[PDB]
Amino acid sequence: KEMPQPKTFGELKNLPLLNTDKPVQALMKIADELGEIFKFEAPGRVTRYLSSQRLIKEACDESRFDKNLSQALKFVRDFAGDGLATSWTHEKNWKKAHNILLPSFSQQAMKGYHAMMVDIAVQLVQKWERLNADEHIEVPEDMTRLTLDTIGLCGFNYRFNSFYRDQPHPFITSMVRALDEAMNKLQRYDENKRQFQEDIKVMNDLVDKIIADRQSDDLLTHMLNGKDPETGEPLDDENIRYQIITFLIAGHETTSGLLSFALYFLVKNPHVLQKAAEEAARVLVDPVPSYKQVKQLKYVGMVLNEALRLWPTAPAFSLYAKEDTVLGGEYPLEKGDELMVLIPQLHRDKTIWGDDVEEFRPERFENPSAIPQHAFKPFGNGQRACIGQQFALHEATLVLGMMLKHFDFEDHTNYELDIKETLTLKPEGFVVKAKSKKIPL
Amino acid sequence: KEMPQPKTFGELKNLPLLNTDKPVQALMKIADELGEIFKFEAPGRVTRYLSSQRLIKEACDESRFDKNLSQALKFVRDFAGDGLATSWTHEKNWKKAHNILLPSFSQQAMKGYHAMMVDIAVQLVQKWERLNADEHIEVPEDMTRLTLDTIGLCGFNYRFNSFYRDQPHPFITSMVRALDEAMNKLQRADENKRQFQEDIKVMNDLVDKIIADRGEQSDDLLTHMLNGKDPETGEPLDDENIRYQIITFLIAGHETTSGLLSFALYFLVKNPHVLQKAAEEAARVLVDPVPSYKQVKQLKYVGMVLNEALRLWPTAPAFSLYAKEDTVLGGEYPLEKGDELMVLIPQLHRDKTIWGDDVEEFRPERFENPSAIPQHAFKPFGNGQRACIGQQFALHEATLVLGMMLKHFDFEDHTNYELDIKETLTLKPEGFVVKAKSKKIPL
Ligand code: HEM
Ligand code: HEM
Repeated sequence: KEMPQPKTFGELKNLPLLNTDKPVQALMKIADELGEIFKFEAPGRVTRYLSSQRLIKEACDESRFDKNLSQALKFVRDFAGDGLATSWTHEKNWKKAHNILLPSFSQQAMKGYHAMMVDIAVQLVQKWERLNADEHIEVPEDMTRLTLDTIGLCGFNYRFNSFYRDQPHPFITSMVRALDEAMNKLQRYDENKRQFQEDIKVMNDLVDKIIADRQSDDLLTHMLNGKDPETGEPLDDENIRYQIITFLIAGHETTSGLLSFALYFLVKNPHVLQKAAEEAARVLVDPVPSYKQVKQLKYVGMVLNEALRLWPTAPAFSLYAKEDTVLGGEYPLEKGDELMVLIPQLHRDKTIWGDDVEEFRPERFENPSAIPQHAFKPFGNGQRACIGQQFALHEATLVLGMMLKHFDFEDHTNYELDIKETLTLKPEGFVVKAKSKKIPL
Repeated sequence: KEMPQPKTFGELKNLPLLNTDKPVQALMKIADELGEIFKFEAPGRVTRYLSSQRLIKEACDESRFDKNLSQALKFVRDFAGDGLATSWTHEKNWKKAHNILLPSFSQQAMKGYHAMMVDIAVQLVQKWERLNADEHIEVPEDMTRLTLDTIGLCGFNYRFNSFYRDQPHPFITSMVRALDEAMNKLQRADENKRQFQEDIKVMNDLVDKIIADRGEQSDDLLTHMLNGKDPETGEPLDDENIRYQIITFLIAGHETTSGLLSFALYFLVKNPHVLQKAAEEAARVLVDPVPSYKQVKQLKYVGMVLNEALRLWPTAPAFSLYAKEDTVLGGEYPLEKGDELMVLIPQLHRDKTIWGDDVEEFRPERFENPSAIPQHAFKPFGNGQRACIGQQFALHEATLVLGMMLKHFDFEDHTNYELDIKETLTLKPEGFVVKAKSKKIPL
């Protein structure tokens, strides 16, 4: 009944607890101390961080809870607008864009994106096989190059050409700076605000240009010509730009974190890497992986799911109670009461996964049916779950599969996991050396 | 390319090779001679026995191979029906029961079964401490008493009370004779069939009775079967499949597990250093009169002992696969769609390229770090979504029971028992007997 709350800071309540560069990990440590639920108060806001499958499975009841816009999401809404990720479920443009865009993210739609995913994946592999001796790989940097280019290419046939740059594409640099500003205001300026609007313009001008410029096999085509079966309406141009902005953000950084964490856990667990590398070798018998071969990379997918278990790169989502309801039979919630699902802690729930929750064990996902309901939520929940899950997973499986096929990897620095936090998670400074297996493409 | 084939018998092809009392061990010797793969032909059937991890890791690719119903399983299907073990993956009742029953077999659901496992384990321990001096233990017999009662109690809140009997429960004798007829039917070209139907009825009537008897809510498999709804179809199991699952879980829940404990204890008394190390772990971990669930999980070496026992003698010694599509096995054995494979698990577990030269030695330390074992090298519980749903059940039960056995008794191989592996559809060390000197630790 009496809900635990972490230390307060006078009138600031718990807000300064987020005044840290690693708020998710700070929240997880708080979850370690306080348990499955703790109240988090900030000036003018109360939320509850859920960390157990017991409570989160109720929070995932869409008849009782709907997606809430966290303060993080509300600030991403400043440039993602009513894009899919920053729109409320009851906003007409969410279900509209949902129905319009869901066929473009089906498992069957991955077949159309596969070639362009390979295009970028080949560029990644070519970059690494072209490295000189003793040179190392900046993993999250290269994973972001790949995921950004993959969503750019697969999403609206735009080549960010990140592998031709060291300084990222002006869109990416503005987007990150905006996202950073979006995060800074959570734990918080006319220079910041003008820069924010300028970064908004840099993002929007690119996007808005390409909409006017444009049949490719991409998300933009479906956005330009797709009609919502419900309303019969297509997305208007302002929402299409918001979706592109949404897909550029939501399409790259969580996926690059996944690949970065996956490779980190692989090089930290050589036996797991060996299983994954040997599967990659046995399955990817062609110079270019086919869609079906990527689907055949069962273990690589398990590696990715386990990476998503330990470090879900979109580490939280927010919910609000649609009506008065009792959470877990002991925590009464009033209509509109907010919940935060602390996904990394949920994925460390000892009652679901056993005691070895901190161990990287892909075999937890041999049989996905075995995972209890709502125990594994790296892609969110219900109709507001990640529309790009199959995209992210297909890309990450394809890329990780090719990486393991073509290179032996060395944790040459004995890298100490340092998880940099934006709105997503990434192992900062994670570097490896890759010894090419000299398998041509 | 050209697949080896063992000796043939004219029109019977290789079938008379299975007309033997130890067909698995016969197949292992054949695998010893012919290697990682051999074609096995019988009238109206061709299959291929795989024995190397190299080929079995491909056979375990669920995108290429799905569980096949071996002729044994096809005959067990006569009374296990479309229960989980004898149903095809594409049968609606498989995925239904799969999704419905997986929560009842989670490692977290083992916590709910633990007390009833202890209930039976304590009965086993008290039976042995109540033996008089110089009296011996019939090991597989008592392991079957325990595993049958544990699945009976944990599965459907039914007490077979096997420790109150010398002649096993009428269900078991009917079940064994059914399995006997099912196994004997492999070599079949009216009294046998009438007896077979009667044994089915003995099983069905009891099972159906408890289903009809069961509105008490127990913490068992039967509750999940009666109230569980498949999240996919939204459907519960109907009563005809629930009866098949109980029959399935009664068969699949005890004898393979009892064989494990029987083989485990066999290898322990045959390896006193392994026994002492496991016994010392039991003493260090089982500090309470009744083992807790967490203490069982801490019996790491006991768990390694069981895995090594499952390595040498996987008590469900084979499973069958069929090629979902045309595919090439090992880059040299082209398979047509529907082509059958048998995974000869004991031979797989003797793959020198995986385990080293000492594959016949009982060395639980092989399992110190399970991560080190390559994929599909150790398959005592089958493969993929068709793997043993009760693996964690069997292992928790066996670890708990073996842990308590090692805590409470010093064991003597007083006959210097010569391993004689009885073959039904499972493996057990027939006639394996020990003496237990009680350590006089109360419960
Ligand atoms: C490993 C990679 C990814 C992870 C971990 C991830 C995670 C998530 C999570 C947790 C949510 C729910 C957020 C919330 O409820 O507030 C979400 C939603 C979303 N994601 Fe992802 N995502 C990934 C990749 C992608 C990709 C590749 C795309 C696009 C191509 C994408 C687009 C979206 C969109 C549009 C939504 C909002 C869906 C809606 O509400 O209708 N994501 N994602
Ligand atoms: C050491 C003990 C055990 C061993 C070695 C073992 C082994 C196996 C193997 C190899 C399979 C796959 C057979 C095939 O693919 O044709 C299997 C399946 C199965 N086992 Fe076990 N098992 C054991 C204990 C148990 C227990 C304790 C239960 C129930 C509580 C159980 C219930 C089942 C079921 C229902 C299946 C079929 C699963 C499915 O196809 O969905 N087994 N077992």
